[PDB]
Amino acid sequence: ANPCCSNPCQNRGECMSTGFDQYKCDCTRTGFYGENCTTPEFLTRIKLLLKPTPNTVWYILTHFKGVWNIVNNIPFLRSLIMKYVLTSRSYLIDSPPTYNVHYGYKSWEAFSNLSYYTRALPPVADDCPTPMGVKGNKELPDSKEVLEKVLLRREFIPDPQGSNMMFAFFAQHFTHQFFKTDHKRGPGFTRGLGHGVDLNHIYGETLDRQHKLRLFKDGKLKYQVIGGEVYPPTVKDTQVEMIYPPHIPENLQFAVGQEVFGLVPGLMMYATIWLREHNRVCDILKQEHPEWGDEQLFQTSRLILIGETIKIVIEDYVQHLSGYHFKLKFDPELLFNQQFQYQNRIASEFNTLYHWHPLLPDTFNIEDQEYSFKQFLYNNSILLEHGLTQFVESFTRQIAGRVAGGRNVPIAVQAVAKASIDQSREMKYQSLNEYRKRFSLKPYTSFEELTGEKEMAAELKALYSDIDVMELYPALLVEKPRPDAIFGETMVELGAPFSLKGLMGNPICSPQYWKPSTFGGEVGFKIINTASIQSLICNNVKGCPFTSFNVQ
Amino acid sequence: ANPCCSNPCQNRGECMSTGFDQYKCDCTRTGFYGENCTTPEFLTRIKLLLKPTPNTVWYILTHFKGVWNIVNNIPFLRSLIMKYVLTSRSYLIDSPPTYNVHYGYKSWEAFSNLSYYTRALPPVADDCPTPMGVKGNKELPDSKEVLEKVLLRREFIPDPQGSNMMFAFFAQHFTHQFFKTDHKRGPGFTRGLGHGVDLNHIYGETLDRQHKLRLFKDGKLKYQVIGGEVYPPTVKDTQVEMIYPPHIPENLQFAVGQEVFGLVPGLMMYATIWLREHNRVCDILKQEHPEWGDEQLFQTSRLILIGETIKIVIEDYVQHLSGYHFKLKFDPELLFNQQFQYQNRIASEFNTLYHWHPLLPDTFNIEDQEYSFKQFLYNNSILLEHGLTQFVESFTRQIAGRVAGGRNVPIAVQAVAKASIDQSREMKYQSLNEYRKRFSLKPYTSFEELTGEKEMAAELKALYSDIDVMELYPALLVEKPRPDAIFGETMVELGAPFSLKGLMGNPICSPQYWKPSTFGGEVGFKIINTASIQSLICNNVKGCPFTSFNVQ
Ligand SMILES: *[C@@H]1O[C@H](CO)[C@@H](O[C@@H]2O[C@H](CO)[C@@H](O)[C@H](O)[C@H]2NC(C)=O)[C@H](O)[C@H]1NC(C)=O
Ligand SMILES: *[C@@H]1O[C@H](CO)[C@@H](O[C@@H]2O[C@H](CO)[C@@H](O)[C@H](O)[C@H]2NC(C)=O)[C@H](O)[C@H]1NC(C)=O
Ligand SMILES: CCCCCCCCO[C@@H]1O[C@H](CO)[C@@H](O)[C@H](O)[C@H]1O
Ligand SMILES: CCCCCCCCO[C@@H]1O[C@H](CO)[C@@H](O)[C@H](O)[C@H]1O
Ligand SMILES: CCCCCCCCO[C@@H]1O[C@H](CO)[C@@H](O)[C@H](O)[C@H]1O
Ligand SMILES: *[C@@H]1O[C@H](CO)[C@@H](O)[C@H](O)[C@H]1NC(C)=O
Ligand SMILES: *[C@@H]1O[C@H](CO)[C@@H](O)[C@H](O)[C@H]1NC(C)=O
Ligand SMILES: *[C@@H]1O[C@H](CO)[C@@H](O)[C@H](O)[C@H]1NC(C)=O
Ligand SMILES: *[C@@H]1O[C@H](CO)[C@@H](O)[C@H](O)[C@H]1NC(C)=O
Repeated sequence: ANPCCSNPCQNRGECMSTGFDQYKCDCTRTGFYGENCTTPEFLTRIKLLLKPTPNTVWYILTHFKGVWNIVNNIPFLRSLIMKYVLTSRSYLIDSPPTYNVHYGYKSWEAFSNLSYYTRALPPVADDCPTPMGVKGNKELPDSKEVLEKVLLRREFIPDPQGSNMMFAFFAQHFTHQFFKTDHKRGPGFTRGLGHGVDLNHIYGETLDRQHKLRLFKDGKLKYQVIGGEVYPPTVKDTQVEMIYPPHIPENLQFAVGQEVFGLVPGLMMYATIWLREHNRVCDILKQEHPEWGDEQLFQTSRLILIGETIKIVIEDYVQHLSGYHFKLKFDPELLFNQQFQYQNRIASEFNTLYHWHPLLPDTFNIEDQEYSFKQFLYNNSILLEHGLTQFVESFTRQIAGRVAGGRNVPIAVQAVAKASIDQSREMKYQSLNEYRKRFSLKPYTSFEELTGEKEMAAELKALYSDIDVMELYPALLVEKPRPDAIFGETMVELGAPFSLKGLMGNPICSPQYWKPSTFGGEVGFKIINTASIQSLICNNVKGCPFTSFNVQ
Repeated sequence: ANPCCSNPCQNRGECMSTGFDQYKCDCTRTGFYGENCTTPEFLTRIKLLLKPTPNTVWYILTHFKGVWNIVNNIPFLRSLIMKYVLTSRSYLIDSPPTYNVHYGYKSWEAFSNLSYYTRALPPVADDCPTPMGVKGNKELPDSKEVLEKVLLRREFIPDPQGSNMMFAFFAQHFTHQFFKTDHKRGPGFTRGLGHGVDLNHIYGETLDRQHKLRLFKDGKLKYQVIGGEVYPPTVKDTQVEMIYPPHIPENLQFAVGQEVFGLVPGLMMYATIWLREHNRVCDILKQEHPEWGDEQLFQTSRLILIGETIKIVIEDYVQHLSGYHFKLKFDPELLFNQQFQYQNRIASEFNTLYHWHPLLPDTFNIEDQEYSFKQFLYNNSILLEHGLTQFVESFTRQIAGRVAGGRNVPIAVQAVAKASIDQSREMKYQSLNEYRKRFSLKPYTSFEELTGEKEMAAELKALYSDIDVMELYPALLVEKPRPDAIFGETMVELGAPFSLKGLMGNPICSPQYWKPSTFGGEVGFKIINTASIQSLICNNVKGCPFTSFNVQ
């Protein structure tokens, strides 16, 4: 019934009903006008014929290694490039946020209520004839069918970019501070009221949880010593709630910021690393400031670790999966003369695209042993023995799965992968081609153009019938990968704007915060600005083992 | 004890202890360097010699009624001027926010915890030898003494700027939506988690309260008809929490968004007027959108009313107290090519300076009658007896009291005045001159320069002893007023930045929100862009009585 169900407004113009069967497009500040915001203005037609495709820009970024070697060694040139990639990725994101799962129009409820994941595209209205608006059948194809035919793993397909388990667990650990779905309320709801990098997965979301985790001495986090090694404290000791099956012994019920980090030893490994890092920074800050009390030591350390995180995420993590020869750089100052909002709201689609299930291996290989999922889940005794030591060394060695390309979702987590599809439909996501348009990408004209092959393309065409009906999440895992890349075009071009917004939108990146006294002076500032995944491990893991997000 | 107790860093530089008896100033981006950030750079002294005193600018704005008459009638010129007053006032505010009552250093707790008022200047550390840091005696002068000698009203001093009771009650009504002090936690905390103009004083702070105030038909708020007039619903009907003395009859316990608006008929006057305006906009939207449902009518009306409020506050309210001949303008588009953060955190000092108790008259004059405080408080039967039209007419006529100039706080609210002083101290406010320096004002060299006279100055000198120990709140009420103005220099130069940040920081002012379709189309958009306190009253008060913020 809703006349806006067909999504008739193009180029990010907004649709509004004006009658029971009539609509209007608001073309304000789109660069276009006309009934559907499709006829371009003069300056717009100039930009459109000058803006290179994302695949072209990707090509330039991933080739000419010698040229980028010169550029990377020229500070003013490097900063200039990093500035551009920052600003253009940012303008793609609505900030302050607009829609959520219950509001396909701007409202104060949608803006103010921090319990919602925001939304990059409004939901399809409930009174639309089809799930995607007006196209397709009354029901989307059977999600079991999609899952089994084009997503499930026959045999392991390794990432050609060489991502390892250090990367995969880092991705899970890091993003689980802002992907905290409130399952009581629904998939479109979050428990992460910070909506970004606040390290609540280390420090707890609430003050009460934080204080239970605190030592209240020298700014430090509580911990225990097992075999001369430092590990998180137990549930019995701190009384903080953790999720654990009942058969788990008390001495292994480790207590950390995120309640669910006890379920994967890979998570607990990073939880331990960061706990050691915080207490390390406390020691440094106490050395510099003997006059400081516990509270200032703790807070400043936390601000420093927030900095380290953002540093490591941009210059190691995002650097690795980008495949760029250009050396990405964390430098807040690059935005000081730019128009930029120091705020973020985490989008539901950013949650959805991050369901990187095919990253997981068939078995978790730690030195001699090869563990199954059942052996690996809720099992921290694995962590203890092999250690922080062998865990880093082993996870650095083991290859991870390719995400795009199709048919690489491990069978164990098929329930989780089906859930991703079903919840996307529950939240009334628009089609793949809609999101591609929302992010300045050309819509696919066939399933073959999407997959880059024929077998899976034919399978999808039988299921969905029309390419404009194809859903975002399955397309992300079945999309044609870039040449020897882990990802297709859609994943990168959606993920990068969301990610950099989250990273740079942090208050510590704002001019009033980005100065040495915020971090206890030059020494604390230095810890931020020289952070790396390697130094993170080196300072806190015994023996300083080598590490990387890629297989050696 | 603390080496930063004497506030050694000048020009917004940040002090940090580097030992038990050593400090360091972070002079980053201040334009100054050196130990205390006092020796300027080249561009600094240029600007310093080019930037005129606030009194110079105030003089130019409040003179040449004939020249401004031309400027105002030239759209591009007015826009250009308004842009300048907007950008410059805004840059004075820290955004994202920094300190609060418990944190004299940047911390994630201070940033993320919305229950705090923020603070333009950090508190004086608890271990400092004197209340203001280093200067003065161990004890501030007796607040009762300060109160009775330079604050209490002898005889009513009328505002020479002509502010009426429509102004005073609007000021109390409008600001109580973001000055919602949570006295259970302390004076440094707030219940207004939206930290701005969200109209929670009409719609309720929480969702369940909003729903109790809602009719769930045509987007409208619940109401009742008494005589033949529309009034807010009862507590009995809506079951919402209001604050009433136990002797107030059930048919007079009106239910509104703000729980305390039932205690002052002037507040209930505005609550009624805005309730009518919401339901009126619902009728307009429903006419334009017969296809819309209750929820979208409510949300869109709330967005429009948020717009009307900001429009009126800038072009009528702030316009009136500025005294400017230049016609201020509400136009979000002015900031679209400017660096500006669409966010805001209510500052404690903004709350403090906004306690304009001397605005209150000796009696409340409504047509025939003249009511004392005891008769006026809690007495909505007065509002029913006289009606909205008589209220508006009477309050438009009645002059309000002068705020600066000293000795004009009525004896009834002397308890409130003392709490202002007392709570500023509890919250460890820095001295008046520290706040003047914070806001680019020259520090007062003597009590005589502060007051502009001799008697009060002498009393103040015997009480505080040193001018650099003078407190902010009494200084504001005692400060020498501008010629025929309601305020002195400090009130205006502190108040304008906080105010315009709150007004323009609102998300509806952002380019993503500021378009017709946000407000249900061109018709809804016109309601915002043509709003005035006059039109508000004319549309919603029987007979369309004349109104203004100044005595006719
Ligand atoms: C944000 O919105 C959600 C969804 O409307 C609110 O959660 C509802 O709260 C009411 C209480 O008034 C309950 O009756 C509902 O069952 C809740 N629904 C869900 C899905 O949880 C939530 O209260 C809102 N948050 C704020 C701060 O207003
Ligand atoms: C914001 O800060 C206040 C002040 O610390 C927090 O309130 C305290 O909460 C603890 C429990 O965690 C109580 O024991 C204290 O009595 C509270 N103090 C006051 C003054 O209320 C509050 O929890 C914080 N809010 C959030 C959302 O973190
Ligand atoms: C040419 C090498 C430096 C260019 C760095 C560009 C970084 C990514 O830039 C992206 O390009 C996309 C395609 O044009 C656009 O869709 C995005 O808006 C933009 O963020
Ligand atoms: C000259 C008429 C146009 C100028 C309008 C300026 C409106 C108020 O301008 C203010 O002036 C103050 C005094 O310098 C400064 O402290 C503030 O930064 C600035 O906003
Ligand atoms: C109605 C006035 C009540 C408050 C005044 C009580 C405190 C007395 O205070 C005195 O008041 C004198 C008369 O104004 C002044 O001349 C003195 O400067 C002042 O100290
Ligand atoms: C606008 O879009 C609608 C739906 O996509 C279509 O029916 C209509 O013809 C379009 N109008 C123009 C002028 O392109
Ligand atoms: C947990 O790991 C240990 C190895 O340390 C293994 O022996 C044990 O069987 C595992 N637990 C489960 C339930 O599989
Ligand atoms: C810096 O400030 C402190 C305290 O205000 C003062 O004692 C000191 O002399 C100042 N030093 C300089 C170089 O101005
Ligand atoms: C309230 O005002 C009415 C006038 O309408 C008056 O009759 C009544 O006495 C007042 N009540 C109090 C408690 O002053």
